[PDB]
Amino acid sequence: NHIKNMTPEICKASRALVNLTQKELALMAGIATPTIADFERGARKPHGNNLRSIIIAFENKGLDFVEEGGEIIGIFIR
Amino acid sequence: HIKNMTPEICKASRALVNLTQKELALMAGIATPTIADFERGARKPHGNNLRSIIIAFENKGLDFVEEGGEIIGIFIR
Repeated sequence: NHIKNMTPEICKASRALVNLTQKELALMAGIATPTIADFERGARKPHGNNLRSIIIAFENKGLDFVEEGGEIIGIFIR
Repeated sequence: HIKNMTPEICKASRALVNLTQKELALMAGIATPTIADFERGARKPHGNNLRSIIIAFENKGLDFVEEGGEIIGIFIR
């Protein structure tokens, strides 16, 4: 897709909008829980399939991200 | 035009701008227990409290999109 990055702030905000724990996001996205924890503290940046899976998990929970130049600039709640 | 903010939008908005509850409360001119109780879903902010919370977020660079009096979106500046 067209999103190239997701900041810790956007990850954390997106979980709060749809009442997701880290463990449930990890399970939906098929990623280890501590890796999710690393993305949220900025210890690693999500890229590739990890980034695509986290985006899809949030969209499946009814979020829609607004992208500009590869960066998320907005979140709509559907 | 915003008539309600959900606890989820308040928590999400603090995450977007790295504010603690105490910090949001200081910006909104409200006591921290009021913010904490709002985020627990125990009370719904109304009136001047709701307005002060929205303004504190806008001052931190969020823009809200409103429909039917509800927030349906948040933009980061």
